[PDB]
Amino acid sequence: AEEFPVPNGFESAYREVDGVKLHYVKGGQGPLVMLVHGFGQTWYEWHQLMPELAKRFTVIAPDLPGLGQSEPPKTGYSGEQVAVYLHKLARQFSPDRPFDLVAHDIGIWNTYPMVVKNQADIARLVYMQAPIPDARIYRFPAFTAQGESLVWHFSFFAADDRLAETLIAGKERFFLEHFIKSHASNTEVFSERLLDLYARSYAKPHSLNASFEYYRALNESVRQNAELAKTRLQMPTMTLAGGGHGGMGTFQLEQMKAYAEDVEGHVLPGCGHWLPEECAAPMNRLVIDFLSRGRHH
Amino acid sequence: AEEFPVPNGFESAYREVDGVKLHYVKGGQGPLVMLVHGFGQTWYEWHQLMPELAKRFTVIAPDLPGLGQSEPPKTGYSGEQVAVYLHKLARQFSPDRPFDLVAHDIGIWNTYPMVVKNQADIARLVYMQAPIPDARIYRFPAFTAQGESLVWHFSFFAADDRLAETLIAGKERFFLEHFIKSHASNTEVFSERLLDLYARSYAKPHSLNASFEYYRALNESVRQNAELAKTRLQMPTMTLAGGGHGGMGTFQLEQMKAYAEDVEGHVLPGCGHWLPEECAAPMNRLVIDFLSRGRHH
Ligand SMILES: *[C@H](CCCCC)[C@H](O)C/C=C\C/C=C\C/C=C/CCCC(=O)O
Ligand SMILES: *[C@H](CCCCC)[C@H](O)C/C=C\C/C=C\C/C=C\CCCC(=O)O
Repeated sequence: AEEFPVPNGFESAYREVDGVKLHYVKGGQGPLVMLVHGFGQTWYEWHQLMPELAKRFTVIAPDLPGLGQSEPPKTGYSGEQVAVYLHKLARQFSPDRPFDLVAHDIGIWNTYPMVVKNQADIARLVYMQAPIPDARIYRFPAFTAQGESLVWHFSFFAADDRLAETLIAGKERFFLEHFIKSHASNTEVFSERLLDLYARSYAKPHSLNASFEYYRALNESVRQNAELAKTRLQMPTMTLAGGGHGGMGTFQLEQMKAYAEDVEGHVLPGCGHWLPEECAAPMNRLVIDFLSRGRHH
Repeated sequence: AEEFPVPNGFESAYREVDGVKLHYVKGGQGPLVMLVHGFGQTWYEWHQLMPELAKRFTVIAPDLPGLGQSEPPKTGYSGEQVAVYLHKLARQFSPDRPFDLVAHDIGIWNTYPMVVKNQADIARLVYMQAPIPDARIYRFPAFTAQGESLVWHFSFFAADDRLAETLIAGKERFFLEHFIKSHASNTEVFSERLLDLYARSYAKPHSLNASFEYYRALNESVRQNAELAKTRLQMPTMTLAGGGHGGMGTFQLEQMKAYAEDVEGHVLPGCGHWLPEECAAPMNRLVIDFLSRGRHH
């Protein structure tokens, strides 16, 4: 039973990686692009980009461990542990050439360590809508003159006593609509059906727990990245960020300038956090153009 | 019916103030001291301090509007609105002499405007464990490298669509144990029996909602205080803050110096947010000594 509709010409499949059965959706022909989703979502957030990219690339969109239909990690939820699974998954399909990487929200957290540690394996990189875990996150204000901030969920999700699982269980659909819309500029892209699908997915008890275990490991990821960041990223990089409500604005490119030698960035006016859905057409175009001056079918 | 045991020699009573029935506990003889509790608790947090103060003062400990056994406010939950109720209640019992004030957590928010607008009515002032609402609160971090953000609850409680009531209803006792203990250094004083008492009270639907409405009005209170703070406090003031997990440390005194000409502050080591319970002996001593520098019975 697929949690989300698979687009035509794609297959929903599973691979075992280090004892963890990972789910992904794959299609297309050419060099590999891996698309890594973020919190609240699954591979499905890429379902509009995937058929376009599949015209020139092999496209794979895994579910993060514990989310969607992927088994939880057996090592842990820090960025360095999770990135092992995603790197080895990508290499099962592109063992002989570098692959491209596109990540959104905690997809960044779960890929940056494998990018920095295996730079020869990464052809081009696209990061959108999340800080790389480092000391900058310790500055983000808890509360704003307009009300709730964009980052208080860090502490809510990281709290112990299974605080988030316990308060959200039985209200998963309600809470998902709230945080989607509280980080959105364009809420009308989110149908009741789409919200139902996302909510059913992360409401699985192991997926609800997995969602927050990424945040309970966030400080460990920050400490890990403090060492990894001694090595600057050398591949061509693009950042994308929303310019509207929920968007990260200039922070995305400005942070990446400290990590990457070769980086260009865009801020999308009128768009919030959920770029693949709120601003599908211009985000698809920027990603496709950026990846298509590298190499492709 | 009493939500909490009234100490020997005190009366539990009610008084209508501008159409709102406020509950209070009162005892002793001499000049008046009003003790104003904060979020998650009621008049009862003062129940160990009250018999000692009552040897020298008339002591009144009201329930904040909507909390404990007091009716919700009819005007609103901003600091300036709620302070009217508390000032009028005090002045019912001390119409012709200044009175003393002790306030904890959001009891500060709900008293600071009537202090600065009626400085001749306040003989001495003791504030503990809360910022006065102003622009400084917009810089407190959402997420910390160590420990936990003390202030992320600001956005949780202020989030719209009744987010906090919807998630917490039916789980009030679990949530109260979590946020009390996470803001505590000496957690062992919060026995299940004591947590049961506090949770039964704020689980009343109108009390659970009232609790969060104080935070939904926080931005308004900040705007109110920007004008009010053009006049510094002139009466003798003392600040207390915990030095341990959950405590505000030096911030309490350092902010108060911007508001008061005559202020001394204490940081209590090994004590978190809940000073009357975690550190009863040194806190009671500090308060009694400070208020007994003035006229007492
Ligand atoms: C995923 C967010 C999911 C939203 C639902 C809970 C990650 O947990 C967070 C990624 C992005 C969140 C948005 C804001 C990041 C904060 C940066 C603000 C920078 C300010 C600036 O422009 O300088
Ligand atoms: C009552 C909170 C206690 C109940 C827990 C849910 C008020 O809402 C908050 C009062 C006291 C603690 C919060 C603020 C800390 C004040 C200054 C922060 C100094 C340093 C920093 O953390 O930024």
